[PDB]
Amino acid sequence: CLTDLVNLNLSDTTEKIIAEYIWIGGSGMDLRSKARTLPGPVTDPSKLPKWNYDGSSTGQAPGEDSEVILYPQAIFKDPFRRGNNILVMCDCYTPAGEPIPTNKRYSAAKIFSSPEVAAEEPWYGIEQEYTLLQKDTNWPLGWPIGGFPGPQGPYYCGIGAEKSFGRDIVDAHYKACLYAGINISGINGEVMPGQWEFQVGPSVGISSGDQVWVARYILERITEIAGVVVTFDPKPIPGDWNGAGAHTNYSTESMRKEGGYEVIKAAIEKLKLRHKEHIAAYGEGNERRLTGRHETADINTFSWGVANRGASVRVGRETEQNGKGYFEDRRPASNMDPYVVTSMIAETTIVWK
Amino acid sequence: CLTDLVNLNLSDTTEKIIAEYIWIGGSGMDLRSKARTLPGPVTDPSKLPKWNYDGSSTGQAPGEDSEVILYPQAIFKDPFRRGNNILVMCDCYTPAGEPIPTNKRYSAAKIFSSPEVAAEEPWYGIEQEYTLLQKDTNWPLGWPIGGFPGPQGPYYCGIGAEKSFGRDIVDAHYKACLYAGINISGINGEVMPGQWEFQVGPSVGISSGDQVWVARYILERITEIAGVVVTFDPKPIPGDWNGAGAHTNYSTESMRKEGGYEVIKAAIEKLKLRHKEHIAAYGEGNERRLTGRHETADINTFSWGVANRGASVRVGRETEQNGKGYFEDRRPASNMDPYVVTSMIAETTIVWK
Amino acid sequence: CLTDLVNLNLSDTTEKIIAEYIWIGGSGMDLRSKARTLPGPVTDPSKLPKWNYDGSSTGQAPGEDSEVILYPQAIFKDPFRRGNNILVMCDCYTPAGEPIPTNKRYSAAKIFSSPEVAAEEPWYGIEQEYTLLQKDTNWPLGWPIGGFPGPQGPYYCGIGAEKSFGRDIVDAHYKACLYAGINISGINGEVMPGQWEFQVGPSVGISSGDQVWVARYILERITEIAGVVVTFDPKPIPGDWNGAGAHTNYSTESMRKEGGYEVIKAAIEKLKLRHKEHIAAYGEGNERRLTGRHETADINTFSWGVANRGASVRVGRETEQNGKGYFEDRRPASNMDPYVVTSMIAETTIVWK
Amino acid sequence: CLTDLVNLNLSDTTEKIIAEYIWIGGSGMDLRSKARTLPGPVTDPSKLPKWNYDGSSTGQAPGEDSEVILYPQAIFKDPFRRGNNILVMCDCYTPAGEPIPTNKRYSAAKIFSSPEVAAEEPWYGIEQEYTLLQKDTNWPLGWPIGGFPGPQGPYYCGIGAEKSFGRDIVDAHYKACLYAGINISGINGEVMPGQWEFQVGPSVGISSGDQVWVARYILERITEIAGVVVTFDPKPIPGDWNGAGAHTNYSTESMRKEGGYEVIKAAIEKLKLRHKEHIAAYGEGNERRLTGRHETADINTFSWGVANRGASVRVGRETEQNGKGYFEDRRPASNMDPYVVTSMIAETTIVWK
Amino acid sequence: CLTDLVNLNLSDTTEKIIAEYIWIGGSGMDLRSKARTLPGPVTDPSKLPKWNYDGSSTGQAPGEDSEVILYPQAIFKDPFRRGNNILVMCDCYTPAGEPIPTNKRYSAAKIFSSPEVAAEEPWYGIEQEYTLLQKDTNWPLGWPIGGFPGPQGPYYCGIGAEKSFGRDIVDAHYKACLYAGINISGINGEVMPGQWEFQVGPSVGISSGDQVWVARYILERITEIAGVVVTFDPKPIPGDWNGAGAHTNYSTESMRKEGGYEVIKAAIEKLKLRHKEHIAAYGEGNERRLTGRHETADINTFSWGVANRGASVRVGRETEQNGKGYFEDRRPASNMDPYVVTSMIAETTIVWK
Ligand SMILES: Nc1ncnc2c1ncn2C1O[C@H](COP(=O)(O)OP(=O)(O)NP(=O)(O)O)[C@@H](O)[C@H]1O
Ligand SMILES: Nc1ncnc2c1ncn2C1O[C@H](COP(=O)(O)OP(=O)(O)NP(=O)(O)O)[C@@H](O)[C@H]1O
Ligand SMILES: Nc1ncnc2c1ncn2C1O[C@H](COP(=O)(O)OP(=O)(O)NP(=O)(O)O)[C@@H](O)[C@H]1O
Ligand SMILES: Nc1ncnc2c1ncn2C1O[C@H](COP(=O)(O)OP(=O)(O)NP(=O)(O)O)[C@@H](O)[C@H]1O
Ligand SMILES: Nc1ncnc2c1ncn2C1O[C@H](COP(=O)(O)OP(=O)(O)NP(=O)(O)O)[C@@H](O)[C@H]1O
Ligand SMILES: C[S@](=N)(=O)CC[C@H](N)C(=O)O
Ligand SMILES: C[S@](=N)(=O)CC[C@H](N)C(=O)O
Ligand SMILES: C[S@](=N)(=O)CC[C@H](N)C(=O)O
Ligand SMILES: C[S@](=N)(=O)CC[C@H](N)C(=O)O
Ligand SMILES: C[S@](=N)(=O)CC[C@H](N)C(=O)O
Ligand SMILES: [Mn+2]
Ligand SMILES: [Mn+2]
Ligand SMILES: [Mn+2]
Ligand SMILES: [Mn+2]
Ligand SMILES: [Mn+2]
Ligand SMILES: [Mn+2]
Ligand SMILES: [Mn+2]
Ligand SMILES: [Mn+2]
Ligand SMILES: [Mn+2]
Ligand SMILES: [Mn+2]
Ligand SMILES: [Mn+2]
Ligand SMILES: [Mn+2]
Ligand SMILES: [Mn+2]
Ligand SMILES: [Mn+2]
Ligand SMILES: [Mn+2]
Repeated sequence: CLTDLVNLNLSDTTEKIIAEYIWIGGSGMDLRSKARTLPGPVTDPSKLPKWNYDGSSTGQAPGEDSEVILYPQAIFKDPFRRGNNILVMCDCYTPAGEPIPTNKRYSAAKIFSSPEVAAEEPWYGIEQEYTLLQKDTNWPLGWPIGGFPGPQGPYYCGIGAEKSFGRDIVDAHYKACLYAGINISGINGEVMPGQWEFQVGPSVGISSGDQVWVARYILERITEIAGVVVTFDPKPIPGDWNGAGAHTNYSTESMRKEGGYEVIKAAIEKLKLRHKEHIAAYGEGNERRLTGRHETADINTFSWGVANRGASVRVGRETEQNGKGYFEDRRPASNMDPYVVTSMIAETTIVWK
Repeated sequence: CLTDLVNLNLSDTTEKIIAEYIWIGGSGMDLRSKARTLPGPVTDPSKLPKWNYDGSSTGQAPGEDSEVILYPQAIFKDPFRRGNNILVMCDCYTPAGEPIPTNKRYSAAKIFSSPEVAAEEPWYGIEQEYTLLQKDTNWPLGWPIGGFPGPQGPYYCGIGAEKSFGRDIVDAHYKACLYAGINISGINGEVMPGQWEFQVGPSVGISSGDQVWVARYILERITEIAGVVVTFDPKPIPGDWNGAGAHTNYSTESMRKEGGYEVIKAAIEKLKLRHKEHIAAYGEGNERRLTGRHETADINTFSWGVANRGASVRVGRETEQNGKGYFEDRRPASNMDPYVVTSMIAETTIVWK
Repeated sequence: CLTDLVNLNLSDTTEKIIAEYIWIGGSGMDLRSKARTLPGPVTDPSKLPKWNYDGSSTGQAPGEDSEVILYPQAIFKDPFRRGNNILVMCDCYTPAGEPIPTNKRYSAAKIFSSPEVAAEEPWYGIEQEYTLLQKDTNWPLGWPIGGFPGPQGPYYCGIGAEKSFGRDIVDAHYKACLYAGINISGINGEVMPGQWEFQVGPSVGISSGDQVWVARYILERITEIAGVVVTFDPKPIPGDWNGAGAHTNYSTESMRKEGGYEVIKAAIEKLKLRHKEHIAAYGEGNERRLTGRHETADINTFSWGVANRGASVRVGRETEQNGKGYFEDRRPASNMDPYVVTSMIAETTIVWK
Repeated sequence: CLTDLVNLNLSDTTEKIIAEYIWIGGSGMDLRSKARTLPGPVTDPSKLPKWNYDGSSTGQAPGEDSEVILYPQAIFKDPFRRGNNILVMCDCYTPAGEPIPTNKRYSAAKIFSSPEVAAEEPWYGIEQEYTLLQKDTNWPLGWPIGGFPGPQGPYYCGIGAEKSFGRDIVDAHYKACLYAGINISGINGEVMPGQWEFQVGPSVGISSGDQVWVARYILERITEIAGVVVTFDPKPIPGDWNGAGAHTNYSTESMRKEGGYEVIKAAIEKLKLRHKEHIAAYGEGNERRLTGRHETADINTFSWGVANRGASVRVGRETEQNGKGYFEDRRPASNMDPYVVTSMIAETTIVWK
Repeated sequence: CLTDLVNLNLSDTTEKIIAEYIWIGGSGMDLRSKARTLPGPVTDPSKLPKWNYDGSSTGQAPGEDSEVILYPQAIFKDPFRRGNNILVMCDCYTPAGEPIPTNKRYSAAKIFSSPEVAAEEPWYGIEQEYTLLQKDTNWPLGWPIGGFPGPQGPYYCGIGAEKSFGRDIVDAHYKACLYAGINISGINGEVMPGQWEFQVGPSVGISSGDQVWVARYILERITEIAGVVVTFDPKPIPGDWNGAGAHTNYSTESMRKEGGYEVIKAAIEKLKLRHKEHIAAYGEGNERRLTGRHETADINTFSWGVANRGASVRVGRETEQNGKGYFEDRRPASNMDPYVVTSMIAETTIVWK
């Protein structure tokens, strides 16, 4: 019957391809997509046609001048439609060729193009945390309605029906992402029951932001299948339960070479000065998360330590002892725009003095 | 839809591998795991990177010094993720290289390294019993809520919908373990309805403890899928129902060779003297199990017989008549740490006088 | 998820094998099994190890002398575990090598070994009837609770959702048995709604008993999957509903050769004389079945006819007209031990005068 | 239909009466009752017939000598049967006239008979706490199954559907008790959601124990109607939730007269010396309750303060400022026998030196 | 059965009375009560005993100094317990006789005692709006879960099953209050489906605050019976749905006499100057309600008109045309403390210049 049709192999019948054009919508936090048929397979982003959508239905243009243009930027294999079908990550422009206010990729692209950044060859691994919720009631997966599970403790990395809610979704997403070609580096159960993580493994410049959005798209499409809701809300349940962040790990050419640990301290130092204006772009709602409790640092203070999860920045035991590595900015909230955060770290770290 | 993604074959798309790093957490009875992407297949434990986790969320380190280090010790095939993906059993260390208080494998490794033990080449077959429970109500599987099934009798090794609860889970685990490469030697329905057994077949020294933990990991992960809870609690329901033990069967080089039956009696003799201090490590809650009824021996007396299930140690009809074999220490409870019990039998049996 | 693991092909991964050792327990009507791993495939019964079980949990030995020994007698392919895995039918012995009181195969083995029996080469086809029940309520499958279906008539060999309850189970069992290598000759819907039949086709001497037990094992294991209960109770519902019997068909070398119909009458004649002592072994509860109504003969009278289903023995139209064939002893109840009935017919028929 | 019969007025039809004889059973914590028809109304306990019950079904006598005798001690009006029908509180004796081991009223009666006690005229007000549970799952009323409500805080004396579970029962019991003639002094919602209190107001000597038992009888009979379970277990849920005590408030003639506050301290002083042996009779399971947290004092220390709920004994602000009053022994657990606790306080306080 | 006991008439049996002492707790927004038995009826507040509660469980005192004292201030008939039983509204004091920080009645009592205020004889009518919610899901009554009803419009003062949710509760509360003796002036369905109103009719000085609290207590106790939740939250659902306010109508001796309309303008004028510091006490969350839309005035502007529901203060058509009357301060939110608002209007209106 129904999954027989969803999983039809089109390769046996024509050469035609399905391309799913993904973009970011008016809120800057809402993913949108639609699909077109293309005459044959494509591997190069710049050999795909540009397209348009109804900007008036995503809060990005008026009705009388409704067209917004889609620039194909990255191609990944579609894990849902399979065969030769593709997901295409997109950029948003007016018909005049201006990037619209909600296109944060443009500005970020410029920074990673800029030659003294590109030469430093920045690397990001970003750890996406998220919470799963029951549809309609909007209460965390596996929690009883109008009630709570046992207190935090057994949940982090746990196993068992009483401890681990929705591995299904998680394990599915992991494979999906790998197949798609997203550089996904790992997953893990998080502290708060119903909370989970994936990390998009060391990825260079713009492609980090690109991957992280497409990873999010795949996540939510998977939840959709499961009849479950995701939030990227930084602190979804108030009280004695963990919030969710998008820890960004970072390194430059000079940082992973000999005596990079001095360049690390130097970088952290710059970050301290601009804490104020980084917090401002590190995602909204963050005040509710960064409280100094629950493995976060207070929004108002800046700090850094070695194995310290109470800090604003953390530098692994391993990269300290090796005099070379990366550091982890724990400040960005789960609803961070990776384009914004990713480039603004490279900016406050290389260009500015 | 959803199982189509969980069961994707990655072999068709990249060389990459998923490694699921397993460890033991702060309670010493709670398994934890998380997963990372590795660039290609691996068969040798010492060719896998060491890793870390958040010790502060497993009750094994403070927040300000949170890192705990993972030493890959054994590799098995992942029966869930399949293809070339692996489970990796692990060991727990401070960044300074000290084994943390809860790492009972280190001490046990030392004893099986020690040359007069290694030479005796000890063999353990351990019989894990466990009980299956309904999620939330926490009442045994196939029992009616706030009520009991018929009295014990038809359940041991039984068959039929009224006698045999959750064979699904059991049969699955058997194959999983075998596929994984765990030396699993057999299974059986236990005396108490909803109680089951598997034996991790004759395995040498450290690898016994390693296999038994990974087998337990796989059991619980399977129950997770079924939406059922496991306990290793030695006596889960009070009254006229069997408890659960982790009988350890044991033999040395000299015990399975000609006239080993004398070395057996000699061993049992030593064991009687140290009963007090063995009971102390044979798992907590045991007082509720070892009552002398229900095929156990009273906690306070030590005994041993031939075909005697009422005894503290038992020696099979078969190994008596053959003047060579193994004996069965029935004392350890189902929530025994096999590292502790497995090495402490070799210790009280070979080294001490 | 779960059936992916139950159905794993182990052939791709090791040579190892799962052997499911089946025996008969304390009541003489309760099947029991457990499984062990064996190092490679096996086709010869006498190349399988002997094993033991806990006789104290099946009511076959005391706790202090608990071991009972298992002698591998027949091998069949496991239809559940598939691949190279096997079911092993067993025999029950004390550690001294005595057959325990409940081992009726030993005695029957002796009779079919005895040379003037073996030479007559006896043949049994036995027709197992059985009734399917809802779990917990214990009321016949497809019957409304605390109520009855339409009166008997449309059910025998019927088809359709209102007439035919649990064909699923039946059809499954048929293939299962065939695959296993049981000589199964046919199946049919019985007269009472929810009642069914299979026949273990012409099988020689001991192997008849052996097959019929293993057929029953496979039946119940299948109902277990379906969450349904079986009874072999000869009259499960009182009143105007059919009971269940285990009709034994029988023939010797001389009976199927020319003018065997005289040897048949001669046999029937002997059977009439020992009706009293045959009824005594033809299974308990039989008084409730054999009432002279519902295609049975009264327990107290012995009779025989040609196409007569009201008779104690029946001789087909076909084997009458051919002067050679078999006859059908309709007296054994569905909970008959085939070892006892099968050998005792050969005994009262050949040896005794 | 059914409540029309339960509530029939018998006064319109005969003079006859129903007496419900209540006693305490073998565990010393289980109430039992049965009813007899008496020819007319009765107000004097000593004009009621003595009766017997089956001591062998309450664990209080062997089968061959099964009779145990019931002595009517107190009469109350039956709030369930209403009209002229009565509850009768009872005392338990052998046919020889010996009080059986589980009759703690006999001993307590002697102490309140004793003239130097009777003259001091002791007064007890006892505050019974208890917890209401869902039938079968045995989880607290208003809690979600396998989960918890919001943390403690809004529940104590609260109102509202989300805060206040089973007022129905509580309010019913209150009126019931008053109607019955139990001197009930007040009720209140307790700290732990689903936990409640009533106080049996200042009552003299023996009649305190008598009223508290009949009060408990009425409580449970009311829950029975509601299909809800009661526990008097001192700490029914482990962790961060209140236990349940039976605070006993106490005063003597001299304590409520001028400068009784000196006699109070003097009494407290004596109580400190016998803390050890009082804890031994203050009900079993108490170790789990008295932890020093949750408004209790640690089992091992004795303390006392003025407005201090963390203490072993507490003396109200009001009775300090007035130089005369009562004090509150907070040590007895909810499953205290009031006969034992009530007399033993008068004993350690008046007779002993 | 159960409502037979809840509704027992105690008047037939003793003279005793149940008094339900009501107070306000630690949040200043949470009502608490408990009940005591009193020896006979009472009509005069100052003939009731003072009482205490556990301040440590309402967040009003530490554990070691836990006692807080209850001053009976007003008596009403208990509509739940009926007969001669009473609700007692209370005041909160330390044992030293200080009013605790959360006792806003003390300060308000002083202001209405003050002779130039008492002489002006102030009158309040306060209109309590509130929203009804489903237990556990916490979604408005009669709304579908994770969805909305038809847009606002048919709901205000409506009738019918699709328009009018929980009239049951409202109508019941109306009678309850009247019976109790609360001067309740009227009720009405509010604009937002599931939202309701009652007005506590012209009441003088302190007794306004007293009645409004007791009214709220009765409301929530009724919802408790219905298994429904109340919120006094000023804007319980975001978006295009009405918030809830506690409009205070107000008049002085001089304002309802000839040419009071000048004293009204004069009063309004004073209120405009102190708008800033009135908003500060008019209840928390108010920023979310007072938006200028949905019949409110913006928090930051002060305004007033005649028939104007968009204004901060409104003066009826009727009292304008009569040159004498009252005005309506629409600024206070539904979670207003009437003690605070009620006195502070009298203060900013009479005493201050
Ligand atoms: N040289 C590098 N520069 C920047 N990021 C890197 C580098 N090497 C690795 N990363 C990674 O960025 C990541 C950080 O991984 P993670 O496994 O989440 O540890 P974590 O900081 O302990 N997280 P958490 O428990 O969520 O607080 C992964 O994608 C790593 O692959
Ligand atoms: N030489 C040996 N030394 C130690 N253990 C062995 C040896 N040979 C076999 N074992 C085994 O250890 C096991 C014991 O199996 P098992 O039959 O379940 O014990 P049991 O006494 O029968 N059980 P129970 O029903 O739990 O009381 C399996 O792994 C056997 O393979
Ligand atoms: N020579 C033979 N000796 C013994 N049994 C035989 C012989 N030939 C055939 N059988 C059979 O034994 C069987 C008897 O089958 P069956 O047809 O079910 O009995 P029935 O009288 O026909 N029917 P019922 O009304 O269902 O009780 C099958 O295995 C037949 O193949
Ligand atoms: N002279 C007295 N001697 C003994 N008990 C008395 C005396 N006078 C009153 N009591 C009382 O004993 C009681 C104690 O009631 P209670 O209201 O619960 O005080 P509490 O210590 O505040 N309780 P809690 O919240 O459980 O800690 C009632 O029956 C009081 O009437
Ligand atoms: N002199 C007065 N001083 C104060 N309040 C008064 C006075 N006279 C009457 N009230 C009243 O205070 C009230 C205000 O009630 P209400 O009739 O609902 O006003 P409303 O402005 O129509 N309501 P709304 O739809 O909520 O905006 C009632 O109790 C009136 O009887
Ligand atoms: C557990 S952790 N990921 O190491 C700490 C992160 C945490 N979930 C947070 O962002 O608040
Ligand atoms: C039946 S048995 N496995 O021989 C005895 C083991 C039993 N379940 C126990 O109490 O340990
Ligand atoms: C229909 S039939 N198989 O010929 C008769 C068998 C019947 N159920 C019996 O109990 O003998
Ligand atoms: C409010 S209270 N009765 O003072 C608290 C007492 C608590 N339930 C106890 O464990 O004794
Ligand atoms: C009908 S009405 N009271 O004028 C509307 C008032 C509205 N519920 C408010 O936000 O105050
Ligand atoms: Mn991480
Ligand atoms: Mn994390
Ligand atoms: Mn991190
Ligand atoms: Mn075993
Ligand atoms: Mn076992
Ligand atoms: Mn064993
Ligand atoms: Mn047949
Ligand atoms: Mn048949
Ligand atoms: Mn037949
Ligand atoms: Mn109290
Ligand atoms: Mn209390
Ligand atoms: Mn108390
Ligand atoms: Mn109004
Ligand atoms: Mn209104
Ligand atoms: Mn109004």
